[PDB]
Amino acid sequence: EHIPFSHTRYPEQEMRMRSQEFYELLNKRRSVRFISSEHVPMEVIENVIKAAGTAPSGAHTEPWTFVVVKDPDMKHKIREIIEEEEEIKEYLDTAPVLILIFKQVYNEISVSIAAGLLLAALQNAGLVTVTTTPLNAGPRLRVLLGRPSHEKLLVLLPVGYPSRDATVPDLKRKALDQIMVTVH
Amino acid sequence: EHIPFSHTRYPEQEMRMRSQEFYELLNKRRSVRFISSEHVPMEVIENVIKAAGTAPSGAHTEPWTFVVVKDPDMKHKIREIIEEEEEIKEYLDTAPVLILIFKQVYNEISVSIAAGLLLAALQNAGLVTVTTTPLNAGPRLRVLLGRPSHEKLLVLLPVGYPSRDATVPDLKRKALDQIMVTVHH
Ligand SMILES: Cc1cc2nc3c(=O)[nH]c(=O)nc-3n(C[C@H](O)[C@H](O)[C@H](O)COP(=O)(O)O)c2cc1C
Ligand SMILES: Cc1cc2nc3c(=O)[nH]c(=O)nc-3n(C[C@H](O)[C@H](O)[C@H](O)COP(=O)(O)O)c2cc1C
Repeated sequence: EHIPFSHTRYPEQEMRMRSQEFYELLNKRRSVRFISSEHVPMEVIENVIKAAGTAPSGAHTEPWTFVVVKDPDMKHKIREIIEEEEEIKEYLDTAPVLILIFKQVYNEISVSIAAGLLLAALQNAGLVTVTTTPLNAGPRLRVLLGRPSHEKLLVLLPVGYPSRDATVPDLKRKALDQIMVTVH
Repeated sequence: EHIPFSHTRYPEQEMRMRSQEFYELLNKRRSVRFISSEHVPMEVIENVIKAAGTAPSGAHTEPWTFVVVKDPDMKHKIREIIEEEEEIKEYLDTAPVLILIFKQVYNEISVSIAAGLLLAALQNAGLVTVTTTPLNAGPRLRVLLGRPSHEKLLVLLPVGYPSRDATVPDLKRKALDQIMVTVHH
């Protein structure tokens, strides 16, 4: 039931270096809302989901379902509902792949952490997306997509290469001194 | 306001390879509840937090605060409250560093995603932890730690090297076919 645990320990210098570079890698990440229609490899899609599946989960429930949508039609019907639920865009059609993460009713925290791992894994693999969380369209998408009662939509990520013409907003990230407080 | 966006595109082969290896790296991760007292570099601690700070955030609120506790005393007082809130362990003392992530009142999803990035970054840097989320001790820790009204505790992660004697439970992860469903037709 409890086995010894096998670690890979790096010399402090390399721990600094590995952590620096990883930071450098992720900081290049930006939500991209202009996504090419260009095929992306299914092996990479699978790999990032495998990555996301390595998340910790409250009580080890591993309560996540990763729904991969590729059918152009399905993607459009998804687009329609989302847009409909206001009620007071294009990437959902142009992206090659939709990944919707449903949680299986702490679960929400696990799943979202899993989404975090998913995001890192795309960045690390040369793909972009724009995280979104249309919880108001959740129900109708549960039904459209055939998901069972016990799944509720959490995150919807359109995945692909950026458009040759893509742009992002000129936004700056908080510096470290603005997000980290040390107790002495 | 809107600048062109600069991408690094890898040839498909390398995208496969990079994504495989990253998967291999993260899959080595396991919550470890036996943590050595051995100093860990502050530069690595800072780096993983910087990484966690790169998360996406609803409306770009970036609403996370990363409280680093190192004082042995402070860590103990934190331990006491947590244990007290049942009311029907040791790693919080033995770990060199506590990282508590508070959210600043979608925020909860952003922050948790950020925690995900934090977890990857520790794994990637040779450190372990055991994710936990003592929301019942949140209030008393807000006060103990001096955090302001608008912060609520979310995640508490004790960080360190595993114990020379550490063990984990023999748990298997769902295979891909168990967490991934493809829509065709
Ligand atoms: C939201 C959340 C809360 C958790 N709370 C605790 C906890 O209170 N105590 C604990 O030992 N582990 C806690 N964990 C860790 C899980 O028990 C651990 O991730 C699970 O056993 C899966 O094991 P693994 O992380 O090695 O894959 C929590 C994990 C998550 C995602
Ligand atoms: C929980 C969550 C929900 C989000 N929802 C949307 C959304 O509905 N539309 C959108 O364009 N971006 C959405 N985003 C992306 C954020 O707007 C984006 O991350 C933020 O502008 C920061 O920019 P960056 O990711 O490039 O750092 C969401 C992000 C998070 C974390």
